[PDB]
Amino acid sequence: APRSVDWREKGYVTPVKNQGQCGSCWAFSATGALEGQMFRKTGRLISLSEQNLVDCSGPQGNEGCNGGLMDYAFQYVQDNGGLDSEESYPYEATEESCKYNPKYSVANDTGFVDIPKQEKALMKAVATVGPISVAIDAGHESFLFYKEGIYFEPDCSSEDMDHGVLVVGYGFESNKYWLVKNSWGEEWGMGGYVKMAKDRRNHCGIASAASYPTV
Ligand SMILES: CSCC(NC(=O)Cc1ccc(-c2ccccc2)cc1)C(=O)NC(CCCNC(=N)N)C(=O)N[C@@H](Cc1ccccc1)C(=O)NCCc1ccccc1
Repeated sequence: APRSVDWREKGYVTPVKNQGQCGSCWAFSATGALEGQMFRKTGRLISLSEQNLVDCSGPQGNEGCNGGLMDYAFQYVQDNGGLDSEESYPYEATEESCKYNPKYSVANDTGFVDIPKQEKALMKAVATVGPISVAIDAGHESFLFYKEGIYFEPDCSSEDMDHGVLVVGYGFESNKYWLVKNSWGEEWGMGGYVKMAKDRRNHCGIASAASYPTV
């Protein structure tokens, strides 16, 4: 159980992406976690398609630009046997017709693992699996305008998370934080990342809906 962890240092994370004005955060959180597992498997990091998730994962329960869950995304990837790369199926920040094409699938999983709802549990998955999809309460103006530092919202709900994101590690400043990759672009926060209060009673419920695909 290491002191600090940062999967960006090992080539597991793709650059920061932008969901644009579309409620497809679940999809970016999903591709993020998937991108990291495939890497741990094949050794190759390849950006995955969120538009692929937004357009065809309705059967599993997702609502495209109107909402979804990372697990419905892993499930879709499981029932569909594959997922098209980002290049092949570019992102358009809007719901289009399903255009999946097996010829371009570059990833796949065989389920997912819902992590026990405890921060200590999240810490081990992060330390021993890689980037983890999680959901936090980001419905506060302070989060939207987070610039840098360790984010702490004494108004954050640990039960009503509304934003899916990617935990890429954790550490502490010379005070413990979770390293989180957001999908609002690199202009947001610290190059698109945020350091969130760690071991502070599941702040914003970050450890309450953690999960990752099994490839
Ligand atoms: C504060 S940002 C929240 C959010 N995002 C958005 O609503 C949209 C949004 C998109 C881009 C920017 C943006 C800002 C600056 C620069 C560039 C872009 C801002 C907001 C969202 O709620 N997304 C949804 C759909 C809307 C739900 N209800 C509501 N707003 N009142 C979403 O699906 N969130 C997931 C998160 C989550 C994932 C996994 C576990 C727990 C929670 C969710 O709530 N999922 C559960 C609900 C659902 C399930 C199936 C179909 C539809 C909805």
